[PDB]
Amino acid sequence: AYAQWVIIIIHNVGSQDVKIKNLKASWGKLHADGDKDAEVSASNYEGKIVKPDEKLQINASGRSDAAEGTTGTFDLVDPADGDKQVRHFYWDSPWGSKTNTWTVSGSNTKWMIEYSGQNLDSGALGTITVDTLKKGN
Ligand code: NA
Repeated sequence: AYAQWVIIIIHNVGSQDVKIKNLKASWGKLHADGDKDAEVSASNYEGKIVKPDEKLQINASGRSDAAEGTTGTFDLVDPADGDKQVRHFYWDSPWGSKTNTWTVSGSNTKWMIEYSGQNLDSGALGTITVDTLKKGN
């Protein structure tokens, strides 16, 4: 029963560009770094490239005065391979004592993806770092 939020940090730790697509919060809203009430457009991120050694930070929060959590999805795609999907991502940080969800799905064996930081218990889902590396087949 507290304010729900997530921060997703995509860190490209490989040598090949990765691209974000289809970023959509189904509950709550995307917001600016360090201000959970300052809504931003998904077009700030849609189609953006994360270059080698760069980070891209996405922040989402619920409507904390309406007992609302935040839920959303995005894809990473490979801009050198026709925007082939790398992985699909899903977050859910429901309001209350409810368990959170952070799911990475899909397959693309040219890429390795590692994540950590998620809080799956009660409370906000929190800060999740996603490391991306194109390893080839
Ligand atoms: Na929660």
